[PDB]
Amino acid sequence: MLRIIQSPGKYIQGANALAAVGQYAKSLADHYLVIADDFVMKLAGDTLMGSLQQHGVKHHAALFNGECCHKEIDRLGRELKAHGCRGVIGVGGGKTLDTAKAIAHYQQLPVVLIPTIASTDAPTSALSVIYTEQGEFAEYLIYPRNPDMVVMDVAIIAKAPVRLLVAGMGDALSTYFEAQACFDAQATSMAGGKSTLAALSLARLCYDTLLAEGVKAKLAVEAGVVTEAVERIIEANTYLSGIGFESSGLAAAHAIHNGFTVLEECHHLYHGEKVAFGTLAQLVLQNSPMAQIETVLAFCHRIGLPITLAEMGVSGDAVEKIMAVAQASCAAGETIHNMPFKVTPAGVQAAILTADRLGSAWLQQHQ
Amino acid sequence: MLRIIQSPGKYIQGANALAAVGQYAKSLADHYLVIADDFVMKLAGDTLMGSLQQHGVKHHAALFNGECCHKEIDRLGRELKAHGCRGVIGVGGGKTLDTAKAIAHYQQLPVVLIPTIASTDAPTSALSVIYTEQGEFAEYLIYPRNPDMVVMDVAIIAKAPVRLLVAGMGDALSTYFEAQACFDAQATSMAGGKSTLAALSLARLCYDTLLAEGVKAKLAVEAGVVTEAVERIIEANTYLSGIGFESSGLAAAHAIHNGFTVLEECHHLYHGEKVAFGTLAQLVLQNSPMAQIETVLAFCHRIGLPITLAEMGVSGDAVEKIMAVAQASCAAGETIHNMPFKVTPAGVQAAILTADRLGSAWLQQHQ
Amino acid sequence: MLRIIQSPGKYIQGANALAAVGQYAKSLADHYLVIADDFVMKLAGDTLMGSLQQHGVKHHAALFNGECCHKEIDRLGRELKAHGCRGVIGVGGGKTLDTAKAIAHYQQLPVVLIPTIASTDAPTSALSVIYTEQGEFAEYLIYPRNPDMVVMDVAIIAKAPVRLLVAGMGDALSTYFEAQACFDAQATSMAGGKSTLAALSLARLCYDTLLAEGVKAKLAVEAGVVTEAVERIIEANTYLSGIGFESSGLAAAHAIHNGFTVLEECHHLYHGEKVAFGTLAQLVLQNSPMAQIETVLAFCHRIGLPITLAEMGVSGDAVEKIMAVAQASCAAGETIHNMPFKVTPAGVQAAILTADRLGSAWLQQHQ
Amino acid sequence: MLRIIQSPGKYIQGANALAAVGQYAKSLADHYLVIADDFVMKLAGDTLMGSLQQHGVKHHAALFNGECCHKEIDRLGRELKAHGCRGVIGVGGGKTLDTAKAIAHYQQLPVVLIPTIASTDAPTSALSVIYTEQGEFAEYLIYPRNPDMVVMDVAIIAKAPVRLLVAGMGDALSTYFEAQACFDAQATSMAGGKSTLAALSLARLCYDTLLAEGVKAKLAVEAGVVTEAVERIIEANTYLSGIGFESSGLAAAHAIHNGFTVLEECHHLYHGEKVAFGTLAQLVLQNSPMAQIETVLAFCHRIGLPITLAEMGVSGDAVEKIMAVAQASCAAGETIHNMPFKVTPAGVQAAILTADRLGSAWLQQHQ
Ligand code: NA
Ligand code: NA
Ligand code: NA
Ligand code: NA
Ligand SMILES: [Zn+2]
Ligand SMILES: [Zn+2]
Ligand SMILES: [Zn+2]
Ligand SMILES: [Zn+2]
Ligand SMILES: [Zn+2]
Ligand SMILES: [Zn+2]
Ligand SMILES: [Zn+2]
Ligand SMILES: [Zn+2]
Repeated sequence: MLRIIQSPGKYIQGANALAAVGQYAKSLADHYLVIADDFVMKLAGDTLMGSLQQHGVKHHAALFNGECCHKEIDRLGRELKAHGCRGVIGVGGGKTLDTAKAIAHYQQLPVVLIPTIASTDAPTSALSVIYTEQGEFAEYLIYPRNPDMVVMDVAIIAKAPVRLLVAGMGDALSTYFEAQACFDAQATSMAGGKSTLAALSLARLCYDTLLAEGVKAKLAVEAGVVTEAVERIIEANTYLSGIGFESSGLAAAHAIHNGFTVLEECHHLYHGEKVAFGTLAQLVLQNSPMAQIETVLAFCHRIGLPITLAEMGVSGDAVEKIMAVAQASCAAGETIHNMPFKVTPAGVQAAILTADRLGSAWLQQHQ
Repeated sequence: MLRIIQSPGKYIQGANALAAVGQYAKSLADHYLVIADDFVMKLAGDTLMGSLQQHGVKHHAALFNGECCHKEIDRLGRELKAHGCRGVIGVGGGKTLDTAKAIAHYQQLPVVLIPTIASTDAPTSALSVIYTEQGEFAEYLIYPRNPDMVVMDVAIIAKAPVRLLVAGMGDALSTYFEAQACFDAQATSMAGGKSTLAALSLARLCYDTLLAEGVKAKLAVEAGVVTEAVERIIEANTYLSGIGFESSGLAAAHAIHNGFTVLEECHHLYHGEKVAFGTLAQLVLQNSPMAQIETVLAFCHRIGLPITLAEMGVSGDAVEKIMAVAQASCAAGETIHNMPFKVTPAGVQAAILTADRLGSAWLQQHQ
Repeated sequence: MLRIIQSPGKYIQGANALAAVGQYAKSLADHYLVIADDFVMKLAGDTLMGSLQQHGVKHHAALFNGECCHKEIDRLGRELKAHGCRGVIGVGGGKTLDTAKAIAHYQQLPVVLIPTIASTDAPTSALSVIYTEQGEFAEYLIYPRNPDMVVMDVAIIAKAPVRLLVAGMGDALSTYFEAQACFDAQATSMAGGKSTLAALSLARLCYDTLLAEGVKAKLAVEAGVVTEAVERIIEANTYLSGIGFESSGLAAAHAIHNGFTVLEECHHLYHGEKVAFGTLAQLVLQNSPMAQIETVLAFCHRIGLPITLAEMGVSGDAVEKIMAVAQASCAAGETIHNMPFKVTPAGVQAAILTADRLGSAWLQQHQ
Repeated sequence: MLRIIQSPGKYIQGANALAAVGQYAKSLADHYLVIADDFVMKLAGDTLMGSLQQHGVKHHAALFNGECCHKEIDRLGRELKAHGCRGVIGVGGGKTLDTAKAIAHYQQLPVVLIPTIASTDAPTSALSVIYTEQGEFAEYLIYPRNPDMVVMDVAIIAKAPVRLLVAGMGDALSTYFEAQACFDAQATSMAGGKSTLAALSLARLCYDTLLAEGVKAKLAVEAGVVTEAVERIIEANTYLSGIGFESSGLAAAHAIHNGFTVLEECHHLYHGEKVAFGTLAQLVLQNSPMAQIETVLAFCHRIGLPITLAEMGVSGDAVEKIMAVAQASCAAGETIHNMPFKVTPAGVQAAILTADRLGSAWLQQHQ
């Protein structure tokens, strides 16, 4: 009944954006804790601190210990309080960013996120995904506000391994299908209402950008460079997908992703790789026409995303393992109930096992 | 001049429908003879009797001796009379179902049919096909009413061998072409009049569902599971095709099927396999454009239906054998005279021999 | 411990041999019952009776009623006794030939067999295979002597459908592998002893002739003509294979063939088609090297013999059905115990299921 | 200067061996601690305890907590002492087996290992591989004696996912090349001397069995069954490879495997998958001829082992990451110095980067 859209205050993207972070950060605060692991500090630290200094922004670097846990969060909280910082900057990968969101939340301060990879649509969202230590989906943890600012330095991203860009396209790939399923069901998004037209359209624009630009961008990043295609994909993997999923909705593909986290065989594939397959399984679950399945199979195969259980490490008589995936995907509270029809574990198992068969037949025709 | 459509009273389909048969059967009678062979009783007996018991429906199981013959029919009639049953349930394959229709006819009682395979469109019809003992088409035997109720448990069907689903798609495949040929000829259907718009449209919907869903359903059933595609094909093979053929019309493809029953080389292929080829031959007989022939050849090849005489077991100098097929297909009273043009044995022989050549050339291009 | 080889007295082959049958038949008797069904009498009757008349051989035609049953046998016995015939001629297919062997056995008279097809290696042997009426292997029935004379008219055979020649090559294909397995096991043949060197060498010569001549012969028979390649294959399918199997030995392939007779899905494929697949399964059972499996797969695929369960009509979850095949193939008294190692139902099931997989992978590479 | 070969006392293999474990275990002790995790107890527990009971062998089950750590080892030690057990049985995967070896070592008792998968050649060896918690190779830990007995139930193994059999073939694949390199260098094995002729020949027999039987076995295990090919591969992955590597020698491939453990991108691939690629890199390092590289590439591609960095999860500008792999592979004490020539990090980096290119070119020709 209410339609709600939420968003980070400002999203900034472009080549060498890191060198301009000080103008934008200054507008929120004149003193920041900078959370980054050591690899990221060596990569990005001199440019960032340089930018901050140049705009009269004070900064204390803090070494992040790799994991997003209450201990590290409480620790970084105390450190912040002791130097008197009035803002948090997170720089690097997902665990660094999720940690910076939490620090800023508990200290009630503004946060600037600087992803150094574009492999998931997490950065813009008022969200963190908690797993167990064994790698098994635990909970969506939801903040009451979005990050203030998200800064995407495309030059940095295009030097990161192409596999991480592909995984982000895999995560982005589900956005349209989950958003349109929710929209059809009149389901409530994580923003707390029905989807706006805006959030659905951004989600569709995500899918359409991936199809137009995904191969061109992959080729550029394999060469280590930024073209306009790369700029478009980075927007698609980050802003379009991030607003689409948070303000428009999650459904079967992410629930199926969560369900796959109960199998050890997958546990090291990247989130977006698994979500791509979960999207395929969603297509079978909702009975998408063959032309649309073909389009998705050709896209995933062309950029290197998995289209069979074997490419996810799963072989043999996986009947029981996929029934376990299916039960977990259908747990109370999971997003798969946002589909515009009733879903059961047996239906999910069917969709998975069948998607595997579709992708295996597609591989045999090679194209 | 009159348009007539007839139908079973109720058609019910879905996963685990067998477990709900008691509510629906109760509405017609509170006491049933259950006709099933031993394999089917072992497969389905506990679920069915369980359902019946749970709704206060009384039941006597009777072991079916495999064949639909007057002896078995008269026998099962006497047995029914002796326990006082007020309804018949047929469960299993075609011969079991055809037997239950006859028992219910002679005893004038309501009948519930529970097909455990979806390999022909017989179940809904007021009809049985009589062969000789040598396997040669004898007659259409026509009842004055349709079965009261037809129950399709999709979970059971999806565990049956994929070859039986394919054969049902083969039988369903002819439905549109025969119905539209009859419609064009203003021919009289087995329902006794000209076709309604309804029966023709269901027949077209049959063809269109096969093209959209046939491969997807085949893949799911190869995995042993039910998806929405499987639900659609089962409806297509059963209800759409059954109403289409009975109330819209048969024409060349089924007459050609009947004609093939004079050759020993074919006699063990499934009905729908032969009907698929008979459909191809119908396309040549009525001079369908090449694009439509291509579509059908690609469909049959993609799901595993025969497109040449050699795939039907026929080789060598089959000139004389196909002339025998052609004479038999053109016998007085056969459905091939429902074509909107004059058909002769020589024309039928021509269409068969030519269809074989089309399918052999298609195989050489592989696609 | 004893080595024994047995043989028909004389085997005669060549184009238009039917027209010379009188010289050879005269040497055994001057008066024959001629057993042939009506189709065969119309095809071959005038040439045969012509030949017999021309050499002063008396003859009474008797119409064979299609089946090899004690009734028909006892009947034809009485008829023979009443005209005073001193010899039997069988002309046509396997059931006609098996009937003539029995008539000659019970009446203790000489028999001339004239096969009009070369689709099995039965004709030369002191044997008949009894099935049930449901098509299920019953028993080997063994006579105490071989037919006196076997006459192969190659012109007649080359006008018969190519599929029957292929099926005979399929039956012949097993001969070497079964003979060499028996030889290795020191197993006793149906001739009652260990194999001679002669019977084993004929069996090997069978395999080697099929590989050299099989495609060339198939091409000629597709054109309806006799070349030297066709003459060689007919000898291979008839004399080489017949002596090889009777005097050298049967083993897994024929036991597996027998086991497949418990499935309805196969029951109409020709004997040699099934035996070809049973040969493949034997290769897996005895762990033949991949190069030898490849050779056989390429031969069967090149001439049109089945290399998968699906080409034998078997699909879906055939785990239980193949366990039934395997149990039946291992029954007490079956030939599979002639293998040079211990065989169990589980091993046979394994070999079958694995052979199917080999042949399916071969089909995917097309070659 | 001394040649030394060591071995488990007895290696036993075959279908349903688990049901015969009691006769063999009884010969070493009449009372065992049985170490198995819960999944394995549910799978194998009733058969094993059944066998033990039937031969008068006493047994206390102990639940293994998944990890091979001193804590779990010391714990299981105390438990053993308290019930008075005179032997240890390990049943399941590598961590369970490595734990049972340690328990038996510290308690100085006999040990029976029952692997339920054939994915590495660890079981027969007097060895455990210690990693860090971050998954990074730590040390070879060496016991002074081999396990007393190793029991391979082939029926159990053939029901395990095919991917685990493939990974064991990947581990086995390196055995010949590392053994022959050591032999050539006159390097000292983990058994403490120069290689015997016996250990080298078993290693070669390993390679030759993989090439003859690997595809056939893979096909059988995909069907869930045991053929002779599967029996041969299980021997190859377990006994042949285990003696080959321990008593003949490790060299570049396993050192390169260890070096890859410093990258997160690989950390979840199975040991044998990584070792297969490390074998390829060894081929380039020692300049194997192209025909031998082709043979290995075709084998790995045909069974599903990785032949490029991308199939190991590594993409982009991996120059620095592969230099890190190369440094770690060349650490003091690593097995790569067993090569018959001087190896440097730069040479290893070269071999890796070049192997990737070979495998990528091979993929482009598809074959
Ligand atoms: Na998404
Ligand atoms: Na129809
Ligand atoms: Na034979
Ligand atoms: Na090894
Ligand atoms: Zn500060
Ligand atoms: Zn995601
Ligand atoms: Zn009753
Ligand atoms: Zn039909
Ligand atoms: Zn006579
Ligand atoms: Zn035979
Ligand atoms: Zn104890
Ligand atoms: Zn290893």
